[PDB]
Amino acid sequence: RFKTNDAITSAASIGKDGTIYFGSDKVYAINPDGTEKWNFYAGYWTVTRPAISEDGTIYVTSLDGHLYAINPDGTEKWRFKTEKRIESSPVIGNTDTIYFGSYDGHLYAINPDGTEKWRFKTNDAITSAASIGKDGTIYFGSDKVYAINPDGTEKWNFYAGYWTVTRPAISEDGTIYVTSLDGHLYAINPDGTEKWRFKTEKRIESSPVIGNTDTIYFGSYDGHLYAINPDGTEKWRFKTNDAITSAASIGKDGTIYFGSDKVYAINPDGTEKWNFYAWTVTRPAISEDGTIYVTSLDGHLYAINPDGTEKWRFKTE
Repeated sequence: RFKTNDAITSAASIGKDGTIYFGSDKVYAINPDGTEKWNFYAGYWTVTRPAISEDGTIYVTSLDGHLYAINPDGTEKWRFKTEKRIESSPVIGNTDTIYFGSYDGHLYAINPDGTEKWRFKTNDAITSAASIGKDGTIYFGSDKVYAINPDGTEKWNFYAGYWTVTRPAISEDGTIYVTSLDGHLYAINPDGTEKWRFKTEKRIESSPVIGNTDTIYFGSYDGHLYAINPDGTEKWRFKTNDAITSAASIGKDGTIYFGSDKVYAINPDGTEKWNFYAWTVTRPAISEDGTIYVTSLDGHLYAINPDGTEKWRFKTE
């Protein structure tokens, strides 16, 4: 190991009423006008993006080892305990099951009532979030890419370089995309065989995202947002001055939003639509009315108009 930090601010996620939730020293719920709606203590620190259920429940994983289920009013619905820190963002899939990886080596599947559905054991900490395909298979990566059956048994695994810290994306045709620390974007067939691999010369910490006629986008440490055709060839790159460490988000018209040194908005064709100066910035969250929200690692939440101008800025301390 090494001297670590851990005190950073999470990406935002948006409720159905437009409430914006993120985690830091606490779990904040922020109104669309930038005023704090409420405040929730979820252990000593939260670095993970909240997941919002169709009934309004907000799920937060904490460095204190718990998955918290929080009601819309800010009260605790339940907490689910592990004995280790969670750096893996929770994902809801299949029929309201909540999935997250643990520093104890397990992928957890949690029922909506707060009870454990199953665990799947690996030999090292999982820090990355999971993804669920149309048949219910659960994919995540650590020392390998795992495909887990809905009953919690391993379906297959796949070696995509020495380690993976990102979230898989799953196309309509069932291809699983995994960005690896070895610099590759892997396309994996549903049976676990490699479809293709696309190479960069640097590490990737940006989870891939799919949009605009099945194009795959991901950020690189070489400073570029890459746009990859479904056949594994590069469509275009857009260059920024910093490493990109978080996933992009795709607006309704197909605009690609991401943060590195600035918040950037990019047309499907690779041309810059705008940028906005806002410490590194996390994955943008886009509301139904087109407002863009990003957090900065040092505890700011920014609301940005579709034209790229700031609307407001909420500060933690």
